[PDB]
Amino acid sequence: QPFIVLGQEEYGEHHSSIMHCRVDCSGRRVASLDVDGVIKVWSFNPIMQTKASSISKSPLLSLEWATKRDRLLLLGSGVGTVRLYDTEAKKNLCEININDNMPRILSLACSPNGASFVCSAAAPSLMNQVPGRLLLWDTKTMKQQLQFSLDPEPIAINCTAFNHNGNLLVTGAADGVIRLFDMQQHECAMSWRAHYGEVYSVEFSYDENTVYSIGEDGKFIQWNIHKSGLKVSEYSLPSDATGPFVLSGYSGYKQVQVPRGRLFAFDSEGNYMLTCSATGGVIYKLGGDEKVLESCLSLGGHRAPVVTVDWSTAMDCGTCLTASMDGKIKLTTLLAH
Ligand SMILES: CN1C(=O)[C@H](c2c(-c3ccc(Cl)cc3)[nH]c3c2c(=O)[nH]c(=O)n3C)c2ccccc21
Repeated sequence: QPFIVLGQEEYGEHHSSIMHCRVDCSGRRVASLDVDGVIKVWSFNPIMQTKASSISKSPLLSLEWATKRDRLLLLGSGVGTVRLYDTEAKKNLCEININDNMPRILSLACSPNGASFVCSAAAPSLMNQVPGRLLLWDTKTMKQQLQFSLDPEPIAINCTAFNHNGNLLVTGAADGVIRLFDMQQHECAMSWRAHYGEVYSVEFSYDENTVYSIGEDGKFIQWNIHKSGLKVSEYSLPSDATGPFVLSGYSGYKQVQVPRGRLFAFDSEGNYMLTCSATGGVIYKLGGDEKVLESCLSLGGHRAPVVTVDWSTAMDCGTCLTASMDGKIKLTTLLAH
């Protein structure tokens, strides 16, 4: 018992499989998006209530909360647009086109200091092994500054994360390569082949000596950020951590979701890691070299596959989100004991 579970609640306002659910930077709000393009904004403390609900005419692929104006949400389309939405005022502030050669805005990341964001923009799926770009923007003007070259070739980038100061950005791509960018020099500091297949999620460790990745080969790997492609540790997660996520129903009919949202999330200090499973969130203790890393807590509560997760700390309380293919989002409240 590294945690006491104080409760588990269900947010059930979505009627379709969940794509993304992220807690805002104040830790008091959720933005959630499903595969029908329904975006919902809601609070959960002390109870669940919906602040806003909109159906996007445009398909939506990505979503990211702003870091300093914490009421602002970025939404990335499948039609080569980034919209800026004010959740307090319930209206779009602007919508910007990139070029239409690459309509799929697969990832958004806001810099900690609030001055910039990055998005990835990818060509249409055929294999996701298609060209893509990585764009740097100015938040205040909502104008593109610059685009990072990708070696050896343009490639779809699935996942982005900044470090604590925002001087580093780590990315994972469809060609299985992680690229770490120096955001002051605006160059690739480091890159290495991380996975056989796509990279789905990436993150800096709390101490920022390592980065974590998870990819299509089912592996969770920790990399030495000081030496390119030197593994620190490596585990085969259960296959239901990385999908593909399937919901059948006897009919010959099934729904299939490939990873799109975050597949892992962490507690405030990066000692624990939440992952997906068929039946709910599964948490592992990080740090240590047990040959088989073992579950320390199973959050349970899902009757359909969990496809993305989040974890945030606020008022010294942990809140875990688990989202499944039936639309349901479980909110589990964790106290560090
Ligand atoms: C009304 N409005 C905003 O609040 C917003 C804005 C931002 C901002 C944009 C995106 C993200 Cl992810 C975070 C922050 N930063 C801003 C402003 C702003 O208006 N004025 C400023 O001085 N700063 C520093 C913005 C852009 C474009 C048109 C309207 C707005």
